[PDB]
Amino acid sequence: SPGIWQLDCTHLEGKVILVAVHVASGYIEAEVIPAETGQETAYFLLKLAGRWPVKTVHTDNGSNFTSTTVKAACWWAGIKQEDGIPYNPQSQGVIESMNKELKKIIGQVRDQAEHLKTAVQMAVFIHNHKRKGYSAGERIVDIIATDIQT
Amino acid sequence: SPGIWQLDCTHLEGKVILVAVHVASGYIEAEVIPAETGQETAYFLLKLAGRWPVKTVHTDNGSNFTSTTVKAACWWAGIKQEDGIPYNPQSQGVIESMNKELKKIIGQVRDQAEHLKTAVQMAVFIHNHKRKGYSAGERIVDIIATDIQ
Ligand SMILES: NCCCCC(=O)N[C@H]1Cc2ccccc2[C@H]1Cc1ccc2c(c1C(=O)O)OC[C@H](CCC(=O)O)O2
Ligand SMILES: NCCCCC(=O)N[C@H]1Cc2ccccc2[C@H]1Cc1ccc2c(c1C(=O)O)OC[C@H](CCC(=O)O)O2
Repeated sequence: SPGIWQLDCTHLEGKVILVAVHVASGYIEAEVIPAETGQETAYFLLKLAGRWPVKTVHTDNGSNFTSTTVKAACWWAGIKQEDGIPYNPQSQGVIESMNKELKKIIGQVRDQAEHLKTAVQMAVFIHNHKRKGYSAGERIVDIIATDIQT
Repeated sequence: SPGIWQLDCTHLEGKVILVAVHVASGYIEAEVIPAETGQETAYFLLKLAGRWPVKTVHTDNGSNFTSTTVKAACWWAGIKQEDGIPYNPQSQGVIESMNKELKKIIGQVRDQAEHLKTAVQMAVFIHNHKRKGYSAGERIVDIIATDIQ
């Protein structure tokens, strides 16, 4: 569970926002890309795994699950690539709510940035720092630190 | 000390590699950019601060220290922007050694990637996972977790 991440792809302003969610904490990293390709997803996962101890990734769709480039990145970075089938049905809704929340924050900051990518990173910041009382950023660190002492 | 980061800019293949080092752990994040501008540096810091609790950044040079865009990003993200003057002189050498190490790793992986940016991220991965025995990734998490409690 400390190593489990979920991929999530959402759309805004004719562009694609690719999100990785650390399932146990709600912590996220995100990027804007022109379109969701295997190459973009692979590069995104490589970055993520160099930054956090990513053991398992629930991929966001079948094309990324199948993609030989995504598979090569997962092999390179030591990531187990799994499907993202919500056998647990509350998973869909949690992701849906996060996309709506992220888009709301993006709208609240949108005017402060000339480019969408900046607004997205501002939203990542606000999301990870928001105290719910611990923040997502605090929860991911504690979960992984606990796991290292083990 | 858990919140202190250092910016570092190095060059390879006619491009610029921008690095942020978490001083207490040796943990890094890095990106390739065409050139080091205030705008690039500002965006890089915004990303970094959304991901880790960045309290203080020792900027890598006077142009980024002065840059109004870098200052605006630091204000936005709640970062104290300081100079990066190595009043402690072993700081220069530690950064110098890391740049040489990173470039060595980049060379060892260079053939596995079509683009420099990929090789740089592979080097970030290898650097942060390397056991020296804890890894830099393990050290940053422990330092920050200790601080939260
Ligand atoms: N006429 C002067 C207006 C000054 C406006 C001004 O300083 N805003 C601050 C507010 C603010 C708040 C947080 C972070 C950055 C910023 C700055 C905005 C900014 C900076 C770098 C960027 C940006 C943009 C953007 O505006 O989105 O876009 C992506 C780009 C990608 C990397 C590259 O390509 O370099 O880096
Ligand atoms: N002819 C078939 C050859 C297939 C080669 C092949 O699968 N290599 C793996 C090995 C490997 C190992 C780790 C991570 C990725 C990869 C892949 C390489 C790769 C993927 C995405 C990229 C890449 C490159 C690159 O090669 O550097 O470059 C940056 C780009 C940036 C985001 C964008 O622009 O989309 O994303």
